Amino acid sequence: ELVSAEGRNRKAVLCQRCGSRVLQPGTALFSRRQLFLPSMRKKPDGDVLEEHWLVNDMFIFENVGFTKDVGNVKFLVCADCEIGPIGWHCLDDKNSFYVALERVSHE
Ligand SMILES: [Zn+2]
Repeated sequence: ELVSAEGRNRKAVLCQRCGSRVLQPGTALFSRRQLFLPSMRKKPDGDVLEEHWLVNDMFIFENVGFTKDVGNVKFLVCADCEIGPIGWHCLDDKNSFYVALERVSHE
């Protein structure tokens, strides 16, 4: 109901806390890569997730925030309410941004 025949997101991706629109439908690819994401918290413990929306560029995002670059890694957070991490990003791989399905909502 969420992944298309082409493997894209059939529905819009949004923040589960405030409803902020993170991604428009059909702009990301489903990915089963294992990534550890600290438990959801305010911007300033976790889970190894294996279901993500793979985004090619941060410009593709509708609304999204990034944490202070630490260890070549930046966590994605809701741009509006700032709760996260809803995603993950390794700076070495400029064109790979991941948004964990469990950490977001869909409409
Ligand atoms: Zn939010």
